[PDB]
Amino acid sequence: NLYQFGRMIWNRTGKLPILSYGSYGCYCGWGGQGPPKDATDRCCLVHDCCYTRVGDCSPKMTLYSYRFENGDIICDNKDPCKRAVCECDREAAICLGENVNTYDKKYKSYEDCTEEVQEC
Ligand SMILES: [Ca+2]
Repeated sequence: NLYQFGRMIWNRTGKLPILSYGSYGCYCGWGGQGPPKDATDRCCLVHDCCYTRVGDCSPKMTLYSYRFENGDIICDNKDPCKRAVCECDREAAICLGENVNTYDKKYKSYEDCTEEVQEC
């Protein structure tokens, strides 16, 4: 579910999940189109594409099992659905943490999201 994803993002980036990424770039908020404004934004793109492939399961509500192991986030689910959903949030969380350095709050105020549907 979104709460767990939120926890992850906070652990990796150290920022309040929704008020720093809730409306960032063209893909972090809800929906999404146009070119990624930046690395962080690109992270949110990939996550979106990740969610589409995970149709069967309910990406935003699916409760999965995840644990920390020496700092690392590990998805330990036997259910292919809950596991896949977990990996989608894990990946995103780590991608946002590796680009927190180029995070610019100006991307939640200024956005140029064209009509082109990106590559998944
Ligand atoms: Ca989105």
